Amino acid sequence: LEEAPWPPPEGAFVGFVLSRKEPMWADLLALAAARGGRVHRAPEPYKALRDLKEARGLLAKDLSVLALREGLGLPPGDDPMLLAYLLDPSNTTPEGVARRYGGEWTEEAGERAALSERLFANLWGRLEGEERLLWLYREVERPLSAVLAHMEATGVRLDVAYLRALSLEVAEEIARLEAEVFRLAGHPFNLNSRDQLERVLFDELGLPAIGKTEKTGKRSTSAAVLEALREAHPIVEKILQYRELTKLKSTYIDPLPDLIHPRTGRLHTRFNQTATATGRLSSSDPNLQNIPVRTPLGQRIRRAFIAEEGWLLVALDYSQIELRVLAHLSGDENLIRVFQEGRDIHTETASWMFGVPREAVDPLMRRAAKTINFGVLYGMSAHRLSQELAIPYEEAQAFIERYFQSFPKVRAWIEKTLEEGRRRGYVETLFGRRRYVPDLEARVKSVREAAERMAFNMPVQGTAADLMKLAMVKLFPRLEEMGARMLLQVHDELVLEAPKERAEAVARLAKEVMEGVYPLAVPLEVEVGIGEDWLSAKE
DNA sequence: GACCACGGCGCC
DNA sequence: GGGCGCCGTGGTC
Repeated sequence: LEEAPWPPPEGAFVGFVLSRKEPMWADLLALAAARGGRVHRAPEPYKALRDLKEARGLLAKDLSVLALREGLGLPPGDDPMLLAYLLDPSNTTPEGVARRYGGEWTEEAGERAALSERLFANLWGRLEGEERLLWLYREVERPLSAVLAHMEATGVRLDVAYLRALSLEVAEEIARLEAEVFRLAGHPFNLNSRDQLERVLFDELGLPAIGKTEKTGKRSTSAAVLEALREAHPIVEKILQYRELTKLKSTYIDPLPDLIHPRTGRLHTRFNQTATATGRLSSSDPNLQNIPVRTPLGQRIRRAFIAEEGWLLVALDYSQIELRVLAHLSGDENLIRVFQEGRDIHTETASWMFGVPREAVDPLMRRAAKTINFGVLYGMSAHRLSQELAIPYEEAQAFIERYFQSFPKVRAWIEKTLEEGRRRGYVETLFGRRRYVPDLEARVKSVREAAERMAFNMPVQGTAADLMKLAMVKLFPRLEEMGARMLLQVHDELVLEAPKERAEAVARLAKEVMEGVYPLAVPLEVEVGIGEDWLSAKE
C-alpha cells in the first residue's frame, strides 16, 4: 500500500475509529480512505469528513450518523457488512466478517478502509448469480441504511421531568412491598438475588419447587413458577409486582433520562442492521423497541415519549402481518379467504375447528384460535398448549388436528420448507433472504426438533421483516418531501413525527404506503393513531 | 473500572 | 417459544 495525502479520490472506501460504538456520543478519533492501493489519512477527522460525499465502508451507516450530527448530510453508501449479512445472516460484525473473508479487523481508520475494499471486493464478487439476494441489497439494505441513519440522528423527544416524578413515587411503592415481603420471611434479605429468594421460598418456606434452571440447574424463581404458586402463598403475588416495578424502573424510568443527548434533548437509539438471524432489525443503547405498554405502569412510561411541541406522533401497526404473510406463503385458500373476507382470523378460525353453527357463542373458543395461530407460527406443542391454555394432552392433540383439517397447506408448507431446508441447508423469505439451519439432519430429536422450529419460522418472520424493511425505504423519501420524520420502528409497527398542520395528512399516506408496499395474496391491514405522546397516539 | 455467565423479563 | 437486548447478582482480572 502507498501512503497518500488526505484528499482522497472520488468514491473511496472510508475507514474510521470512533471513541466508542454509539455514533451519537462517540468522537471521530480518526478518518481515512482507500482506493486502488493507496491509503489516505486525514490529519484531522472532523474537517476531512467534509471532503466525502458519502460513506462507503463497514458500519457506513454509523459514520453517516456522526457526520449527520455535525451538520453534514453525508449519506451512507456501499458497505461490505451488509453484503455478508445477506450471504449469511450469521455474519453480524466486522471482526468475524473479516476474520472469515480475508482480513483482520483492526483499530486503524486506514487499515479499515483497506480492509473494506478488499472485503467489498471479495464479497461483491461472491455475489455472482445471486439475483434475489442482490435485489435485497440494492432495493432494500443499502437504501435503508440511510433511513436508519436519519432515524438515529433525529432522535426522540422524551419528557424527563415526568419520568423523574415516576421514579420517586415508584421507588416508594417498591419499598412498601419490600417491607411486606421482608416480614413474610420473618427477616429481610436482598430481594433481587434469585438465590436468596430460592433459599427463602423453597427452603425456609415449604413451597413446591416446580422446576430448575437451564445452565446451573438451581430451583427457578421464574414468573411462571411463581404464578403457579399464586394460590399457595400470598407473598408470591407481592413478589411478582416487585419484580414488575423493579424491571420497569431499573430498565426504563431511571436509565432513560440520562441518555438524553445534550445537543438535542432527545433519545438516540442504535438501529442495528446486520444483527438478526431472521433479517429483523434490533436496537441498541438504548433499545426503544421494548418500551413497556401492557401494565398500567408500563403505559405511564410510554406516555413519557412525546413529540416536539407544535408537532404530533403518528403510530402505524401492521395488523398481524406474520399470519397474513403465512397466508400468502402457505396458500391455504381457506386461510387467505378469512383475511380477504375482512374477517377476524381468531374468530373465523375458531368458527372452523369447532364446526360450530356460525361464529356465535364461543367466548373462550376465540381465546383459543389466537394461540393456535400464534402457535402454528412457531409450532407450539400440544403440551405447551395444555399448560398455557387450559386443556388436557388429549384435547391439545386434537385441536392441532382439527386446526390443520381447516388449514392443510400450512402443514404442507411447513413440511415442504422443512424438507427443502435439509436438502439445501437453508430456508428463505419471499424475496430470497436465507438463514442456514445445519442441525436439521441432527440425530438428537431434542436439538433437531428445535432446529425445525427455528428453521421454519424464519420465512414468515424474515419476509414480514423484508416487507416493513421495504416500506420503510419506500416511505421516508415522501416523508422528507413532507417535512415529517421517522422516529422509531418496532418490527411490525412504526412511529413518526409530523407537524400539527400536516400531521393527519401524513397518516393516511404512510398507511397506504405500507399497505401496498408489496401486495400479497392477501391485504396488509394497518391501524393508525395520532397523539402528543406514544401512549395517546393509540399505538 | 472493564467485562463475563446466568437467570429473569421487557418488546415484536 | 420464534426473534432480540438490558438488568442486578456474583464473581474475575
